[PDB]
Order: sequence, then C-alpha cells, then structure tokens
Amino acid sequence: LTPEQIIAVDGAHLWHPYSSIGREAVSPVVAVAAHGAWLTLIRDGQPIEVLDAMSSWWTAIHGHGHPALDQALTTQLRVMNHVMFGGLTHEPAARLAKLLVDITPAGLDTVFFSDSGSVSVEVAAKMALQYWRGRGLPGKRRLMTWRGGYHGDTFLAMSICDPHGGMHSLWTDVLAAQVFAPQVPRDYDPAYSAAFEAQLAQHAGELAAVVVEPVVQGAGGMRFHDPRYLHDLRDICRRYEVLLIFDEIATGFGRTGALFAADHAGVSPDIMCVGKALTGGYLSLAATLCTADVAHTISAGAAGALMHGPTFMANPLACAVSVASVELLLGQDWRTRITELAAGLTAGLDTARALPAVTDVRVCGAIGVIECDRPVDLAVATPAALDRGVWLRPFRNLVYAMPPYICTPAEITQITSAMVEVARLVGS
Amino acid sequence: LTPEQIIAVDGAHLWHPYSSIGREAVSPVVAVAAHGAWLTLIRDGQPIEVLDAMSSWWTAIHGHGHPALDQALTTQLRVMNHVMFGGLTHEPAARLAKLLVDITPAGLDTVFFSDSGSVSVEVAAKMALQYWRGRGLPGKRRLMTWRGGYHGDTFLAMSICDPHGGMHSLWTDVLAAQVFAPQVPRDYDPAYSAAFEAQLAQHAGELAAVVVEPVVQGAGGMRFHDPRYLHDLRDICRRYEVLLIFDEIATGFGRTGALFAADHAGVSPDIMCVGKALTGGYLSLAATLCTADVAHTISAGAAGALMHGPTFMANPLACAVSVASVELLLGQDWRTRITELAAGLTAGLDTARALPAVTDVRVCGAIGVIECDRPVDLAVATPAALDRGVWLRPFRNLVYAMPPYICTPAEITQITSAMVEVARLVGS
Ligand SMILES: O=c1cc(-c2ccccc2F)[nH]c2cc3c(cc12)OCO3
Ligand SMILES: O=c1cc(-c2ccccc2F)[nH]c2cc3c(cc12)OCO3
Ligand SMILES: *Cc1c(COP(=O)(O)O)cnc(C)c1O
Ligand SMILES: *Cc1c(COP(=O)(O)O)cnc(C)c1O
Repeated sequence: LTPEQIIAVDGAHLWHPYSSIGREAVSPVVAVAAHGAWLTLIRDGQPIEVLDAMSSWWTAIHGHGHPALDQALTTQLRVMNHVMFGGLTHEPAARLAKLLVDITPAGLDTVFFSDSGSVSVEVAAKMALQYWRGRGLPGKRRLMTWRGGYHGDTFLAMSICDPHGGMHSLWTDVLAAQVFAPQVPRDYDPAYSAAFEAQLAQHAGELAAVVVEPVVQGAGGMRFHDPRYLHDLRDICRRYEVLLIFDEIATGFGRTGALFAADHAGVSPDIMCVGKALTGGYLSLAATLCTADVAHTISAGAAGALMHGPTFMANPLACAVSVASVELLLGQDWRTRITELAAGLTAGLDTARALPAVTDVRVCGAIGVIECDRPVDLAVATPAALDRGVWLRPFRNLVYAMPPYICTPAEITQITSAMVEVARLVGS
Repeated sequence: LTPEQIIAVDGAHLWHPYSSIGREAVSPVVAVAAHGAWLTLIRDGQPIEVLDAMSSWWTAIHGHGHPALDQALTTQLRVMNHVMFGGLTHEPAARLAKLLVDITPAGLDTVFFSDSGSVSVEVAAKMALQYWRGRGLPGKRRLMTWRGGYHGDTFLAMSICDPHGGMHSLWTDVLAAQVFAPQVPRDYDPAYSAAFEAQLAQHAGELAAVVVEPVVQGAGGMRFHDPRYLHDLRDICRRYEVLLIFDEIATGFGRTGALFAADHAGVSPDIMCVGKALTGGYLSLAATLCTADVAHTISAGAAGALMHGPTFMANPLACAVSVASVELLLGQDWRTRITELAAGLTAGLDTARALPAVTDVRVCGAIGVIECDRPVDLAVATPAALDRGVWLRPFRNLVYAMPPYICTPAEITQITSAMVEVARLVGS
C-alpha cells in the first residue's frame, strides 16, 4: 500500500487512541520507518526523518531498531516463538523473572506476566482483593488513590484514574466508587500526609490497597511530587494494614533518574506494575510483582490460586527482547546518561519560562514539561514541530517530551527548541 | 540457564495461569523449542518431541515457526518495530484493518486494535455503553449473556463469565451485576429462545448489549450449540434495540469449520472480538470491530471519541505477522483442510464413547472433546499423554484438543489415540 491508500483505509476503518471515525480534527501522519531516535514520516507526500521526542508513548528507551534488541528477538524467533504458560515454563520467562526480582525494590519476589499495563493493574487489584479474602477480611475491597493519576483504560483501572482526566462524568453509575484524596502537591507538606492518613483511617476496614504512580504522574498531567510522600504512604499503609501498590508502568526502567521511581524514596510497595518500556518499545508486555507474603496468602486462601491467566502470558518473544532491553540498560552507566539528558532538558527549556502562555517548566530525569495556560492546538503544533524535524505530541495544555535515552546533546537541543517554539505559538 | 535452573527459578518466582506460588501439585515441564506442530520438552533430563495438541491455548493455527510468519516478522523488524498510534498510522495496521473488514461478517467496518482478548472485550463493552450514551439512553448499561460463557479475566470481562465457572462469589460485591440466561442447549429448542426473549424483554431498557461466544463455548466447558440460536439472538436484539456482541476470540479464523463461527448462522453482530489465532500464536494481539452506525454514534456523542487507547495499540510487528497469518489462511483451501481434521478427530475419538468414564464425545471443526464423568487428574493425564508423544492439557472433566491446521492425518490420529488412552486411565 501507498501512503495515500494508507490514509484512505485508515480514515474509513481504523480507530486510534481516544479518537473518532470520520470526525478527526486533524488526520494521522503515515510512518514508514523507525531507526534509533528517528522516525521516518510522510509530509506532503515526502519521507522526512524526525526525532521521536515522545519515545513512541514512553516505550522506546533504547531507540527503535537497536541492534542488540533486534538480535535478541531474531535469536528467540528461530528457536521458540510461543508456548502456553499453562503446564509449561521456559528460559525467557525464567531469565526475565530473575532480573525483575533482583532489580525492583527489595522484597518483590514473584512475577505475573501479562500483555498490557491496564491488565497488569487489574491483576494488581485482584492480588490485593484475594490477599484479604485469604486473610478472612472480604470487606477490604475498595481502592484508595490521590487525584491526578492515570492507571489505564480497562474498567477497574478507570475507577482509580483522576475523575477529570478519566472523564468520570461520562461513566456515572458504571464504575466502582473508589476513595480519592486531594491532588498530591509538588513540594513536601507533612500536613498533606496527615490529611491523607486521616481520610485513609476512616476507610481502612474497607480498603484493600492504596494505588499510586510514584514521583511522576504521567497521562494525568505530568506532575512531579516529592519522593517523601511515598515514604509516608508506606508508613500509613503499614500502620493501618492496607496494601500499597506502585504503578511504575510509566516511571520504570530509569525514566525518572532512578531504576524505579520507588528508589528515589527508598521504599518497597507490596505489589508493583511495570510495562511500557519493559520490552524497550518492541512489543506489548507487562508484569505485576508482589511480595512473598501476598503470594503465599493468596495461595493458602479459599481459592488456592490467583484467578487470572492471559492467553499469551510470558510470551517468549516479548520476554526475550525484554531480557535484552533490561540487560542493555544495566550494562551501561544509565544513571549518568539520565543525569545528562535531564541537564540537556533543563538548559534547553529554560527560555520558555519567560513566554506569556507558560505557567511552568519542570524536569525530572528524561522528562521535560512545558505547562501552558490553555489547551495546545495540535493542528498548529504538530506541523510546527515537524517543520523542525521533531515528532512532538502535546496533550491538553502540556508541551512535553520523554526522549529516548540514546539521544545526543544536539538531538536534545533540537527537541527543546521545537518545544520552546510550540509554546511561543500558543501565546500567539 | 539449564532446565533444572529454570524449574528452580520458576518455582520460586513465576506465577502461571490460575496457579499458586509454592503449592503447585504437578510442576511445569520445561519447553526448549517449537517447530511446526511439535514442541521440544525436557522430560527427566532428556529432550522429547511432542505434538502440540492444544495449539498453545488455541493460538498456533499454522504451527510454530512457519516460514511465512517468521519472514513477515523479520521483514517488519528491519523497517519499523513500533510507533505510537496516537497521531500516526502505518501500513501493517491498514493492511490488517482492510483484511479484517473484508472477511468478517458483513457491516463490521471499523477496527480497534489492542493487546489481548480480555481488553478487546472491555473495549466492546465500552463501545456499547458509549453508543447508548450517544443516543441519550445512559440507562442502557447492563450486559446480558447465557450461562457457560467465558470472556477473559479483567473485571468487566469477569462479570459476564459463567457465575460458577468464574467463581462470582469469591467476587461478591465487586463485579457488575449482569443478566444471565440459562445454559444454551446443544440441540435447537424454540422454547429456549422464547424464554430468552421474555427475560430480555424485562431488562431491555437497562441492557446495552447481549454478549455471547457464537456456536462454541470455550473455557466455560467446550460446549457446542445449534447455530440457529444465533439467528434468534440477532432477531431479538433487532426488535428490542439491544446491541449484539460476538466474542470470537476462541472461535475465529476457521477453528469451527467456518471462517468465523457467526458464519454458521449467516448472522452479523453489531460488535465482534477476535484475538488468540489472530497472529498465528506468535505475539499477543486482539481486535474489536463494530458497525459504521456504532462508530458514528459514539463519534457524534457528547464524548466525541471512544475513550480508550492502549500503549501498544496496533503494534506494527504484531500486525505484520497477523497480516501474513490471515493471508496464509485465506490463500489455501482452509475449508477442506478443516473438514479433513474434523473427520480425523471424529474417527479417532469414536472408540472413546464405549469407555466407562466417558459421558460424551463431540467434534466441531478442528475441536475434539472427550467429556468425562469426573475431573481429570493432571498428575496422571499429563505424563500419560507425554508417554505417547502428545502435549495434552485437560481442563476440569475434558480431555480435549484443538490441533494446528497443518497437522497431517497421521498426527491427528496420534493425537486422538493419546486422548483415548488418557480417557481410559481416568476410568481407573
Ligand atoms: O489452564 C488454563 C485454565 C484457564 C482458566 C481457568 C479457569 C477459568 C477460565 C480459564 F480460561 N486459563 C488458562 C489460560 C492460559 C493457559 C492455561 C489456562 O495457558 C495459556 O493461557
Ligand atoms: O494521545 C493519547 C491520549 C491518551 C489518553 C487520553 C485521555 C486520558 C488518558 C490518556 F492516556 N492515551 C494514549 C495512548 C496511546 C497513545 C496516545 C494516547 O499512543 C499510543 O498509546
Ligand atoms: C500507560 C499506563 C497504563 C496502561 O498501559 P496500557 O498498556 O496502555 O494499558 C497504566 N498505568 C500507568 C501509570 C500508565 O502510564
Ligand atoms: C481466551 C479468551 C479470552 C481472553 O483472552 P486473553 O488474551 O487471555 O485476554 C476472551 N474470550 C474468549 C472467548 C477466549 O477464549
């Protein structure tokens, strides 16, 4: 198929993320290649290389078509594509489970693979719910979170999504009613933790778990908070016998300046979700990890087993490429690499503070955010970043990036400058 | 890692489908290779070749390591592993969307890609809910199904699974309260459809949709029903304005002797789910298709969009291999092939009707079932099937098979023979 034919089939037959059929404001751009930090896209009918400032929705940490990850995939392909995980095990699942157990915060000893972040969240909740049924406390079934969060699109995951971010108004009467604390602030305020605890305390007899994105809230608005809030949640959850779940689907694998964002605070959740960057952007795969205590309680309970099992659980191809992606990350000085990226993002985005439409500029590891005072019009900003050789996708009032780790100082410069310019055109 | 090392790691760190940690009665077998219809498994230190009678949980329709599917994957690997589907489109997605629209029941014109069956089911339910919100009937929010069904493990998916099979209590005050018709009989009885209509009639104003597995109920108990009920379901849904959803995640791509099980009845659902065999069992991928009318109403609704967007939506690698998998199926005389497999399963399984422990023997397309009078002990069944060079995995009281389509007559006969012998051992 040609790019013109792709557009036509696409417009008649393809849904896209949170999109329409036949009523699309803009119109998707055809991608034809991706290599390293660059995509090849079709503009005015011509191929152009542009920087993947978004890491293809936070996935491409090592860049596209990284030779070590292509080979990991090809090697596995020639030997064993997939076998069912029911009754069978295999080397890629074992290898990856060992890495994950070793590199995640202390005490996360068991791994349940699934096919996506949303599913890993539902698995996490199911772990929490079965845990308490195992302990003889079935009333502990509600979830608690703070506002501003995002956890995925499946119905249970939607229930702990920010009520505005996740559009709860469209869903009156259909979602579980969960317990929401106020928005977690940027700077550390012990009074917020105290208020969080008081709210939790009166619900504890009915809460299975607190579920949060640690340090960085992504799709709910790219807000950062002081790691010390996570230390306080760990302490609150411990004292009131409520499980603590960290969703590190966006934050995991170095993105925020630490291996896992949990690490900034030096704290272990009881249950953890990872995804997005796990396969270095090659294939869909996710994992939920839980402590030995959670694992044994579930296993010694009435049901005798965790009641879940995706068809493609522990797929050998995804697992093989993830092992390579993780080892590649661990085999380099990733901490310096992120520090440099962060400096690059700070330096390049500094001039945007002055802009008339800009309310905030903030950076956390390989994450750079320009917050505006109004919705960023994509029909303006998209062609504007393409013109400068950058793939950028603003969302709501934010002009932001999660650049691949392999980006050079010159590439970051190029990214930040495109971002600064999108912010300027918003003010005019 | 060695086989022994894998077991050691697996027993300590890996969850399996519907399994425990530390309380596993049987212990998983190590798989080291898969080619065509054969797995290489490690039995007592030694490698053996066994027929994949289960098709790796109903996925490997073309066998493993098929050269056309291998190629399609490596070809796409060197070009473009993945890009975000937000704002972008690509050839693998448009080719596959085009195919899916062309070969599925008529009127199914739009395609939403996602990573797994359970997710595609939650997407289907979301389309139904938003459709009726588009029409000003937000009261239409419940789902109706008949008993014995299975739809996945995520929380909405769970709510329409059989209330005994899915252990709905266990899940007391957590699942949405859905409407359940009695188990659909094998043989056609018009009294059943009349009772279904009468039950639907009294919930019509609160029903978004009817959701069923057409013709074959999979994980709920390998039950077959007369395609004519689907015709009745279509008629009832039309007259009462309740959307019809077919979960074809197990049944699709020729498995029941028709391309899609809906074809046995000539019926078009409003919304359809596929997965499992979609990629020929290489990678995880599912799809939810809906009619133009459904797409336009959601798009014209208050929301202006379908509020869903998985990270790895429409992953190029996964789509490219699906394209090649669908093309490979459509390019051969698949109907004759499936008729041949069915005839071979029928002939090979006949002798089991006489066995003292067998209550039924049924076949439908490339699905063969020995229904036993007691639950089947895997600790006896699994080694027995291995001894005969077959990978069989019984479920509850079923010794069943869904072999790859590339299985020769002799391989089918080896499969059925191992099934008979397992059924014989159950009777003692
Ligand atoms: O043995 C399995 C049983 C189930 C299952 C259990 C209870 C209810 C429904 C199910 F599909 N689900 C399964 C799902 C699997 C699998 C095995 C199983 O390997 C590939 O993915
Ligand atoms: O643009 C996207 C927006 C959302 C989204 C929308 C509303 C609320 C939360 C979200 F993550 N989710 C998305 C998920 C995507 C994606 C794009 C988007 O490309 C690959 O996966
Ligand atoms: C993206 C995301 C999810 C959902 O991931 P999918 O693979 O899109 O289902 C869940 N949690 C967090 C924090 C995320 O950023
Ligand atoms: C296997 C199956 C599902 C769920 O598939 P996953 O990929 O395991 O989420 C849903 N519906 C039916 C009918 C199935 O057979």
